[PDB]
Amino acid sequence: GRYLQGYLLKKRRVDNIFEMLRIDEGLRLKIYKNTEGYYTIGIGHLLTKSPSLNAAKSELDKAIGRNTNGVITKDEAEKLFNQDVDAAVRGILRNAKLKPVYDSLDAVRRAALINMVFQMGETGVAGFTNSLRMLQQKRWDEAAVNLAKSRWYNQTPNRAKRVITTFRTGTWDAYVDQGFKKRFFTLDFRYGTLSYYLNDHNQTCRGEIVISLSSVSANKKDKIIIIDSGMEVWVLKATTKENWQSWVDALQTCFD
Repeated sequence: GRYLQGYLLKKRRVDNIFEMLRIDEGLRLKIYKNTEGYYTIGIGHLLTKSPSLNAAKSELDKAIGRNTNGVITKDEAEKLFNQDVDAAVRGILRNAKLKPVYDSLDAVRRAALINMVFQMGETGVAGFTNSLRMLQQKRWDEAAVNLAKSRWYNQTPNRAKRVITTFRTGTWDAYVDQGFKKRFFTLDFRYGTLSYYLNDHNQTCRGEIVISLSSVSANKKDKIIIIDSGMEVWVLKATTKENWQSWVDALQTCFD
């Protein structure tokens, strides 16, 4: 018995605007027609409006320094994301209604505002005048109840509640239970390397951490196990207490 193996849920810690919008908006790698039928990609990145897939592929090809072919990488989507964030921030700072509030907010709540911009557009966010005033005055709890008095809150409830919670607390707590995906893990007892795969079968190794060089933190109540390699952090979640204990004991062997 050289390998401890089995399924576990995995996610990346949501503690920055990219991971947040990745959860809330979504990150697509293949060119997809957005809601208005215009070729889009990554995290709400508008390519153009021409019904020519070749045009979009080229505007996308001019976007990234290569011939994507209607498909991009996650690292690429991020690059388009960072550009869109800068455009969003500048738009906000040039909008007389949003600048004041944005100047008064902290980094985390600022990401929450941008999140709203991505979803409903700058002018749409400027329509929450009463909530904006409250956030500017730092009346967190009151801003939260008002932000909820809107179509947004009723149409996209879950996303809305997460953004509002972020405005209320100034923390990333609304996203702790978000971003989990089922993956198959393999721990090699002989050399101490932990690898994961898309599933039971597939051969392609999607990631790997040398346990003996990482920090392993675990929480039984949440059935969470956090593995920090220094340059990468995996947040894993077991399906039961037995399953959870089996992995924690196995990873603990790398330190006795």
